[PDB]
Amino acid sequence: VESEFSKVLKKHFPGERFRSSYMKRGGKILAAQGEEAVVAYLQGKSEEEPPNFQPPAKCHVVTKSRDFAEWPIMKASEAIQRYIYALSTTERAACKPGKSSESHAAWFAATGVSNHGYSHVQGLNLIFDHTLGRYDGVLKKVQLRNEKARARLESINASRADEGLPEIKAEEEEVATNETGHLLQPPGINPSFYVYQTISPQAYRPRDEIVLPPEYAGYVRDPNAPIPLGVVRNRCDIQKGCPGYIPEWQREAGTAISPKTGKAVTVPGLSPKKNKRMRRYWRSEKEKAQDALLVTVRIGTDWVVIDVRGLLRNARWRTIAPKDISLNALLDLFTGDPVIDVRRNIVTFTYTLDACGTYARKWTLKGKQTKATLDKLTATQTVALVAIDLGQTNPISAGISRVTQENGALQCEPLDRFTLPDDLLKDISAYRIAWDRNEEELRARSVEALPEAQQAEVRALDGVSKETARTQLCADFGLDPKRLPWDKMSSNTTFISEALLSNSVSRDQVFFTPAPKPVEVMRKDRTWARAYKPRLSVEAQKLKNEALWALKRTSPEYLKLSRRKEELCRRSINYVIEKTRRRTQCQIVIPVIEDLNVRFFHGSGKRLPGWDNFFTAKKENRWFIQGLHKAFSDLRTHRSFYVFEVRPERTSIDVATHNLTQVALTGKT
RNA sequence: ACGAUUGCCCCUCACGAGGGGACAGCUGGUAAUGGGAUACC
DNA sequence: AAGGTATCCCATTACCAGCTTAACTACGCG
DNA sequence: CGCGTAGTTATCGACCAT
Repeated sequence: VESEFSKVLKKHFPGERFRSSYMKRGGKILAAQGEEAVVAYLQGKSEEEPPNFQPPAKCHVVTKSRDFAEWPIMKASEAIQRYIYALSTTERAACKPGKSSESHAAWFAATGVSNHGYSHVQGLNLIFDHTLGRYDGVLKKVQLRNEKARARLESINASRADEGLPEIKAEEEEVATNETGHLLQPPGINPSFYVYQTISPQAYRPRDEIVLPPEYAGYVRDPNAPIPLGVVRNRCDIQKGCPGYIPEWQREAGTAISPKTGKAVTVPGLSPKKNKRMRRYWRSEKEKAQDALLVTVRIGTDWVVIDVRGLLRNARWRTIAPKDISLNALLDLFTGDPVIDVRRNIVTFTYTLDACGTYARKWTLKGKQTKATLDKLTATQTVALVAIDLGQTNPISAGISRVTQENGALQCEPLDRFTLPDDLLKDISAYRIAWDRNEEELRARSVEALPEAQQAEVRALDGVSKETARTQLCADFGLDPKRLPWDKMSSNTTFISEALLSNSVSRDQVFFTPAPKPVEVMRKDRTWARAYKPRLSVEAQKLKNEALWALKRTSPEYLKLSRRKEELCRRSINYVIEKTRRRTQCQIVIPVIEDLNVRFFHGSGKRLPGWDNFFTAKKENRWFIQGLHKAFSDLRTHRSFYVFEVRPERTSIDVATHNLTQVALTGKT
């Protein structure tokens, strides 16, 4: 529904889009102080690109009064949500809870859902808007998909009409309702405590109802004082007893030998960095407790205390926090509406647009939108153009250019081609070894969860598995083991079959008729090993794999490795960005990446060819293509980078990056 | 002789600590992928 | 260019919806 | 009268290619 405010803005300010905060204030002035007084407010202050992004900052809950589920707001939110998601379409259209306290109570009575003693107009409006938003979102997404399919079919049908054969007439709308009007696959509830203004965090001051764990025994912190810096400036002055004492042998860089055991160990020494994070060490967990930044969030008779060291660290890293700063100043760097994660006890603050605001491009530019963007950015200054090509032998290959502009054209100086260093390649290898080791550790620890009898049964069979299959196969079909090469066995080789046919007993057991997913193919050696491995008893297998399932479900390791790979994918695009930026010596560097559809660029596991490695598990060899494609597409929004997804049409004319650049400088494929 | 308190990831360690790294994150509904076990032709 | 399929189990992602306030004013009460 | 708690009320503008 069109708004009156849009009219005055569109009528006076055609192309001067303003950020959300100015929009809110400007509407209030218009509604109160007449139509003419918003123009005087919005004439002075405008932005070319309004910061529409707030980075997140995460802290840790210290203690609560009772579990979040008990809290009335969490129960009221749960009761409201699961009632609205089970409505039909017609009931939802005629279900208006107003934004006032009076309409809230009218709603809770006309529908019969209860609020368990909690009514804050601001809090309820958040739950109501989010729930109505999710309900319409699960309907919007389907409708958008129907529109997109129709548009795509229609547009291709123009070419089909133009010179095509008789064309597809139509296709069927995909609905997102049930036959009775209800919502099929409706969204699930969200357990997010969306904090608001009347509840916003504020510096802890001691009230008797709030009682803290025994470590925070005396907590005093003047919220308006400047929180001191922890470390002394050169940490080699701390003496023996006090915590955080850097021993002598670790100050100087070099290599030396330990007293207990003799190994040559490189020590880099104290880091010669100017933005190095400082790590602090306390004598006990009580001294650590007295050095926290505690803030409270109170909503009623039940509170929650949060530790804000997380926001300080996240603020000192972006350098948006002076070296002396108070707790209240720290809190004013962020919005007063955190998002508590109740099932993980993590609170997510965000920065105010003033503290750290950037533009976030909604989409990566493609097709015919690169040349026109390059026409604009190059009118004034020169912009570097790093072209990235992903693969599996070489994770990234990069070619840096500097696309300058001559009158009515775009030049492209080729500047430098490089690949990511051996350090990042070692980390990719070490991540794949860690994954294999974890999998082997899990396997070896599922074995220990069996009783001693089945435990021995599995241990023995796994120990002799390959020998048993080899000897059983040779004896059954008479093949001599020495005559047949074993180590040169691959996934599709046919060495067993040729030895069989050289013996020529029959062709029945070997050739087979693959059911189409009529050609006849001799069954391969991987198939022979599988069909001849000694299977383990059905009861022992059920126990063993159930133990493995249990260990896997409650394993902290998979989160470690997924985070490890993600941070290694981002680390490998930051080197790329920093290298192009220090070489091209230009403010603006925009990566140009292939428009690869990542769904088919997943890798696979690999086993070294051989008979011994038919019965082992596949070493993990998945490709980082998906990781790095997302990391560049995330570079678009986090740091307002331009990104170019550009199809690499093949040509003769190092070749892969040139062609990405060549389809960038011109929209045509 | 200088520099950011918790947390998270990696590595070293004389267990005193040191070096490097990510920092847009939550939900939700679906869909794919990788791996593993088994059964059959 | 991995013979396919079918039951299960674990893990991770991708794609796409929803999200991630605050200025001003109004009472109740010590 | 000041301080703690809580109600009113403001806006959201979004691409290529099949």
